[PDB]
Amino acid sequence: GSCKLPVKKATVVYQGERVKIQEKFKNGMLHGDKVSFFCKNKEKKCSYTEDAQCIDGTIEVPKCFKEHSSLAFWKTDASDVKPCA
Repeated sequence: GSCKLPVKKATVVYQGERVKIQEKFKNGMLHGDKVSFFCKNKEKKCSYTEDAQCIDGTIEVPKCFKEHSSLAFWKTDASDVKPCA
């Protein structure tokens, strides 16, 4: 079974490449599909990835994920921050 987009906007890693999930999966994800979302470590100010997989028509987004806000122009999206070591 197939999953609907779990979020509105996010850059994720799909098969090694960064894509906008809303663009690359504009028509849903297929079973087995796997992406990595980006989350922030706000103490070390670096980003880390958390994988999420479409399993029987459901894809659970990691709890640390935060949706992009166009209004928050002073905030850096997790994907744009230096990666955690």
